[PDB]
Amino acid sequence: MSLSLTAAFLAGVLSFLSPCVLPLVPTYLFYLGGARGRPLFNALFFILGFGAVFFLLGLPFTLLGGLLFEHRQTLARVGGVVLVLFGLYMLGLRPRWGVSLRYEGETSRPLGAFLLGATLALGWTPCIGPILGAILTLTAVGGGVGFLLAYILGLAVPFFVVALFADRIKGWLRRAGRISHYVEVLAGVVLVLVGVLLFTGTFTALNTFFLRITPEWLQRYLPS
Repeated sequence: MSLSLTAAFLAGVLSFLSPCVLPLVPTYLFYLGGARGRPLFNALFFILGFGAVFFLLGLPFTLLGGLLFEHRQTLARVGGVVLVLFGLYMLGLRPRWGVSLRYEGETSRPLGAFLLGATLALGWTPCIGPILGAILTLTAVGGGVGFLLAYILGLAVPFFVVALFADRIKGWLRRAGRISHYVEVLAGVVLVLVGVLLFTGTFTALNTFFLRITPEWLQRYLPS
């Protein structure tokens, strides 16, 4: 009689409107790498990959709850370093000011796709850290196998809808013009701004600013 999918559904929508996630960002880079052009296979692959990691890493989370009694805030610092490094590369600047010519590459297109995948796996979002950490305390006293599946399925729904709608939008992307290039760098700038404001902001008004992005029309739609 209880539907855990409801929570996962609302959570999925929150992640979509969350400036710390924004699936449209990685997708814009994935499509920028060319890849193959198969959203169904790309989604299924990401779903399986993410699910496998969430399960394999979810297992030790039972014993990892005992480590929470100590302190591992130093793990949040690593995320900031990665964000800074990514921001520097996003600026289009190279660390080695001595690039030669007549280099090799060939299949450099799938490299951006594979790298972006590993990026989302290694690049942990500190904004979702406390939120995920709160789930460990719940899985330590019980668990939530169906909950994990509901979370993945919840994100699968919008992904499938977007994948199908992207078919008609694909013809528009090439018809638009140079406008698609404006939003390309725009999202990147905001991403770096939020990332740097979170690292240097820490526990401040920045944590409360996340409530300014959350639509009040969704909060007023709660029966409880």
